[PDB]
Amino acid sequence: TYDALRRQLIPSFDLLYGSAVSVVAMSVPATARILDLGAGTGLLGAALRERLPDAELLLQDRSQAMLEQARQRFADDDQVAIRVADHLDELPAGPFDAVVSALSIHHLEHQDKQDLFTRIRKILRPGGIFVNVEQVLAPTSELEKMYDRQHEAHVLASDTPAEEWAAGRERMKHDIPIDVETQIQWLRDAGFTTADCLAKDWRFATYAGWNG
Ligand SMILES: C[S@@+](CC[C@H](N)C(=O)[O-])C[C@H]1O[C@@H](n2cnc3c(N)ncnc32)[C@H](O)[C@@H]1O
Ligand SMILES: [Ca+2]
Repeated sequence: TYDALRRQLIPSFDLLYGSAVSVVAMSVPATARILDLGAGTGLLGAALRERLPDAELLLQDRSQAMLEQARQRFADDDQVAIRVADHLDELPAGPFDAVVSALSIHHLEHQDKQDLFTRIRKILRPGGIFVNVEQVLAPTSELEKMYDRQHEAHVLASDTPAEEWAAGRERMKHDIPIDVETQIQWLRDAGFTTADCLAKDWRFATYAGWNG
C-alpha cells in the first residue's frame, strides 16, 4: 500500500526490505528471473528493480486491486509481468533464480506454508534463493506481549494515524504467524540445503533458503 504508511506500520522497513534485496543481489546474476509472491502494490519488486535493473520480475497476487497499483508503479517497465494467482494455485513453471515474498505467507495455514516452501523449491534453479520478509510470532505468549509492545512503540513514534493503526489491528486478527526458527526449519524440511535469519526487529524478520 502507500509507501509512507507501510514504513509507519513496519519497524526496520529499510533493514528488512534492504536485507532481502542485498541477499538476492549477492546470490543471483544481474539478469535473474525473480517471482514476487503476494507482490501487493509491488514494494519488494520495486526495491529489487532499483538494485537489479536487468532482472526479469513476475509479480503474483490473488488481488487484482493490489496488482492495479503494481501495474501503475511499473507502467513503463518492459521487464515486469503480472500474474493473478493464489499462493495455493499452481506456481508459474519458471525456472526462477529467486522467489521472494513480503508480509503475505503468514496469511496461510501452517500446513499450506510447509507445502508452499516445497512447491517454491521445485520452481527454483539449483543454488536458487527463496527470501521472506515476514511477520513472525514470538516463541512464547509472554515474549509475544513484548513483541506487541515493541511493534506499537514503532507505530506511535512514527506518528501513525490512529484510524490506520486500528485498521492494522483489525487486519492482523486473521494473521497465522509462527516463530522464525520454526519457519527456517520448514525450509530445511522442504529440501533447502542452507537457511538463515539475515535480519530481525522483534515481530518482523528477513530469512532465506538456498536450493543448493
Ligand atoms: C500486507 S500485503 C504485502 C504486499 C507486498 N508484498 C508488500 O510487501 O508491501 C499482503 C499481500 O498478500 C496477498 N495475499 C494474501 N493471501 C494471499 C494468498 N493466499 N494468495 C495470494 N496472495 C495473497 C494480499 O492480497 C496482499 O497483496
Ligand atoms: Ca497480515
